[PDB]
Amino acid sequence: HGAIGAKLMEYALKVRKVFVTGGVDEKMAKDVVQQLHILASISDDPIYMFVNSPGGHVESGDMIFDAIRFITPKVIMIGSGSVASAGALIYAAADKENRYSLPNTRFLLHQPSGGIQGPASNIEIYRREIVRMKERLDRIFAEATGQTPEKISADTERDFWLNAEEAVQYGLVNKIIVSEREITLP
Amino acid sequence: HGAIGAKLMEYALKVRKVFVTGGVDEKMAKDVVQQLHILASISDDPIYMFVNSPGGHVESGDMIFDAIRFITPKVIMIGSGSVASAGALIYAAADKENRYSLPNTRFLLHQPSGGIQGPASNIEIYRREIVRMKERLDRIFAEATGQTPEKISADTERDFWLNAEEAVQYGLVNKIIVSEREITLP
Amino acid sequence: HGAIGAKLMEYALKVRKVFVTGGVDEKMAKDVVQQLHILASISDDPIYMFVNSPGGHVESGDMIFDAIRFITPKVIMIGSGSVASAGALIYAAADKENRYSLPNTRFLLHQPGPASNIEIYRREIVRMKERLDRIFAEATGQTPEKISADTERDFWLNAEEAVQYGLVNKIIVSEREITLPGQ
Amino acid sequence: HGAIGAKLMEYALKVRKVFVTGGVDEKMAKDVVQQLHILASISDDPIYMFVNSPGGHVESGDMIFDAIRFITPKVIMIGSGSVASAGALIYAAADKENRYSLPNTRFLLHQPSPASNIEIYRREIVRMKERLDRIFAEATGQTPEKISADTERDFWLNAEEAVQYGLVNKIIVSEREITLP
Amino acid sequence: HGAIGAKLMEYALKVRKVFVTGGVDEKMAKDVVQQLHILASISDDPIYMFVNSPGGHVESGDMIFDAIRFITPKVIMIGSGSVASAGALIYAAADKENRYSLPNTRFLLHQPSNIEIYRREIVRMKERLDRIFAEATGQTPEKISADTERDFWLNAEEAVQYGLVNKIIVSEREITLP
Amino acid sequence: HGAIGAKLMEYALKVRKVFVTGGVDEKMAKDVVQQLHILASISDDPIYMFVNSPGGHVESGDMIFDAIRFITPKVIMIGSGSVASAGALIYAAADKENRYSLPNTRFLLHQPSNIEIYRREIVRMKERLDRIFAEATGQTPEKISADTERDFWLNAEEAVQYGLVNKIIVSEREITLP
Amino acid sequence: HGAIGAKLMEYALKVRKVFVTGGVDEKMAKDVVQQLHILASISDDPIYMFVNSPGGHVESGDMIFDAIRFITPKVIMIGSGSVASAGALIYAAADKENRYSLPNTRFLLHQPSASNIEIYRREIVRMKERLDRIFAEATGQTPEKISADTERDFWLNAEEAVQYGLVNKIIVSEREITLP
Repeated sequence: HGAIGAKLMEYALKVRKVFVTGGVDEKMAKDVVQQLHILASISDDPIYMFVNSPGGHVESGDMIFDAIRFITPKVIMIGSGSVASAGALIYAAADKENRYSLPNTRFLLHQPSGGIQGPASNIEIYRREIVRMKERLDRIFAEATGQTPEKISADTERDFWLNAEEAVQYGLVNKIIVSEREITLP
Repeated sequence: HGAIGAKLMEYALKVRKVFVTGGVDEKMAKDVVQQLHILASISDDPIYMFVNSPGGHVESGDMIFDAIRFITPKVIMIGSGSVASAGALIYAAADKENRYSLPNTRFLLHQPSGGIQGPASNIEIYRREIVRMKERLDRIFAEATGQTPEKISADTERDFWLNAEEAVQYGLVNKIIVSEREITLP
Repeated sequence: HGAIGAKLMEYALKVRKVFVTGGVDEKMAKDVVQQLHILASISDDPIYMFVNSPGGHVESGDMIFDAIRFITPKVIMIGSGSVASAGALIYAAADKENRYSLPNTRFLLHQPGPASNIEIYRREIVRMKERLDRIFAEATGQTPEKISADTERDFWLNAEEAVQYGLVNKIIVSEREITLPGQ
Repeated sequence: HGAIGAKLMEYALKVRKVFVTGGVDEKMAKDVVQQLHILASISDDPIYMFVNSPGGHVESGDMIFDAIRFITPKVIMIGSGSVASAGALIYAAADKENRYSLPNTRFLLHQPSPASNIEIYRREIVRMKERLDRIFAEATGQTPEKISADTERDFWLNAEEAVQYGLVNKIIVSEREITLP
Repeated sequence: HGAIGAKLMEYALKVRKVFVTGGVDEKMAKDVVQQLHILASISDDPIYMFVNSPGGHVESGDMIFDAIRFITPKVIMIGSGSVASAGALIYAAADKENRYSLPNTRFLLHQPSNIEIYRREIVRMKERLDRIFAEATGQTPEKISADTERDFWLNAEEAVQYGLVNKIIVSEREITLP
Repeated sequence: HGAIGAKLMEYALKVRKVFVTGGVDEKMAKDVVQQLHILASISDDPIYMFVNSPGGHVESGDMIFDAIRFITPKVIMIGSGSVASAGALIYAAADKENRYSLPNTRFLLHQPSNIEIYRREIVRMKERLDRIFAEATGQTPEKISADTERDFWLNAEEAVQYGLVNKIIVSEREITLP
Repeated sequence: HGAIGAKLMEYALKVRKVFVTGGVDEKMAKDVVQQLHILASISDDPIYMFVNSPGGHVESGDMIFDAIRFITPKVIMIGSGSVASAGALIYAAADKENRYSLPNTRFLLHQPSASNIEIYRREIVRMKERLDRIFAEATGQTPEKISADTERDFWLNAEEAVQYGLVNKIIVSEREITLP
């Protein structure tokens, strides 16, 4: 399937569309980041990103988030199906006015804390990274939604899901759409 | 066999034909969704979709359904053989006037819902998704056929099959054809 | 060997030749159906299909059958070696005047959980057998009842018997012996 | 090695040369049959086939034989090394005047070979031997009975004996010695 | 996925971007060294190198370091995620004015890991690395050596204060070409 | 490595160069035979063949030998490293005037139903090889047969005296086209 | 990963650069020798070879050495990091005036090494004597001086390698290369 995927990749790049489908792992993040940088070098025109993901590696979500924020082109974010954990972090990288959702999309902002591994010598090092990461994520979603970090931290549990209309009221989604014609470019 | 599939993919894309054959899985959905978006960026001309599928993952059929609805080009839907479950969901995405069938095609609207897997903490969440999905599927097929959601729900059990003529009377199929010359484009 | 097959695929498409060789499975059906539709989008010119198959999945044969009938180009059907079961179903999709065979080709027609679900599965097999009886009746001019009586065992035909039965129109050894529809 | 074989295939097609090397199996037959048909659709010009094979599956040799006979271009047959069993069946598909051999080539015409369907297997074995005898009879100018009497497991022909037998037209050492029809 | 990786690498080269992602191994050194030399043969225009690496083989980092220093184009270094060990050696090859980091990047310096001769070779490599990082940061070799005895982690702001990172950025628009 | 080898093969064909490296097996024989026939269809110009092989299957070498003799272009034979067994048979297909060697090359002439008939075929093959090398070197078949009973190694200068190698060279400029 | 290497080789061929990076093995030698012959067929223009190798296969270095000597284009040799064993033999194939080194480069010129043992012995002697003469000719030292140094592992830094005759010039920029 590599040959088919490579061919679809090439065509998707030519039409400035990026797909984040399924679990976010290092292989996807590596491909998505390069795609974004390639597209940004080709033109400043918008890039369309389609997200339908149940979660994945947070460092992989972080890489995509950082690349979206880094490049000059605006990323038009279309969420569908489930947008959970690493997928929701990715979704939040786009500017508010460019965040769309289909009517049936469900959003989960909680990020799994992950597992520790390594020497016990450096447990203090592990502690501060846990605190730092939670505080970073709270600020990201607070800034993305207009909520306070405390509200984000309080609201964000393992089972706090938002449907598309709830995500609009919460500040995560700008507009619910069913057709690409309903997108308004900046 | 990747090289053959990639070459046939390239040619099929150039003639705006998409094939949904066999079980609808995540791998099929990723490819089909990208094909549809690629074709829509190239032009607004119609896309031909050929469906012959005994079922599959409802979430994968749902992704293709959403993409058909999202893009601007009209999808010309030709059903052959068996059009069941996830394949019938895909079939129903096209506008009524663009839904064709071969004489021997059999349609099953029932969607199997089994296969739930995950933490026990998410037991309540799984309950509501089952209810929400059944209600969405009833309304999708009601809008596609002109039946009420209650009539769809009453009728569409595991053993409720429609032949091509019954599917036309039911509102699912617009025209039974044996030749591509019998298609009338919108 | 994928790269070699892919390049031979590309050249065969350019000369409008499709090869159905070996067991008919879902993988072949996916490829042959795509090839037929690609060729039909390119032009209405005839398509040459070479069939040498010992059998396979009937539903996969059905997909190829339906595609042959659906597209506008006429499919010129050349049978070699064995034309059996799913392969004979594919062969029967072409118009009679376009059904050729080599002299040595042999043709074979043959019938394709709990106690409740086997009963429903039975009714599906009966449905499939009766549809196949009618397809071959229409292709040969025999009655469905005759097809059904002959096909409850392994009914093998040599090329000359296949001509007499109505399945094969003309026995040939050279492509020069093909007459395209309308000359 | 797929990429190498595919690039050489493309070049070989452009110069109308087909190679039948090693054991004749289903994969070789599929490739060779397609090449022959592609070349025939491109032009009626001759096709050069180089055969060096110890044998293989007869259905595969038969497929190549049938394709050689079916297409319009004449196949120029150059045999080297060992041309045995399925390989000899392929070689015999070309017209006599187009069958060449290198000096060291050895030819073997002998072809090797559910309880319910035992009667069917028997009849196919008889049917196949009879087709092979007549194929080689026509190709050589011998009678089918003479082919049948002579061809056994250890009946090898050298190039000079194969010329005398009617199998080979001319022994050559250079491609310049080929005469096209 | 080789076909996908090959296609993206090619498009990235055409826009003069090099990705150093994941573990630094011999295969990466082979590829990155070639990419750098290919880009240098095409023009003297800057090259953008994106580094996110949790570590790897120091000798392979060294090959990339030497190539960065040798070619004529300036390498613009953008660190993100982790810039550790061999990856930090690669990062330090760029001129200070061209070393950028995202705010969340963390940096790790650490000493590399008959018997006497191998010792003398390890010491030589440790001494070479101390001086490389001393010259890159403005710290003394003794400070580099003392800090790197064990795993010395720096966040982006600490890395700026240390001399490893010149400027913290979130946008490519905050890069200035030299 | 298929993609790299396929790339290098393509460029080598465009310059009429064929590389015979490593074990001589059926796959290599098929490729080399096709390459030679492709080059012969394109033009009658010379073909350069580079042989460095530790051995392999004699029938696979025999196919390459036959093709070299059959095609119209002259094959210019350059031996290096090891030219052994199947590789030596290939080497011997070229005309004497076109057999070159590097100074360090070593050459090895290695000999290959019923048990009786399998014997007679091996004897048939051995005798054919004796005559091939006899004609290529100017030695008698009996001398060849006796020398190849064991593992008969020759250095490049011994190979010249033996008649297998015509000229020892270090530069391609020392090649004279016939 | 074959595709990545294949694409980079294509680009490297166009800019006449050949890489000997990492361990010298047989698969590397096969590719480099062919590349050199392809580049030689394209033009007589110089070829740049970048050598940064800690060692490798004894016979594979010779293949590259022989090909460098065989082709007509002059090979511009740039040694970096460690140039040891097979890498040093390859390095020595270039003309003296075309042998460059980075300031930190280290060079090691010493090469590591059933019935008839006598044949095995004489080839070990043959190889050591072959190598002594190659490095003697490449540096201007005597074979006996070379032979004395190659008893164990005798390392040279860039400045030591220049005085020894192995390296012509230490450079830091490609602009410092002077074509012949």
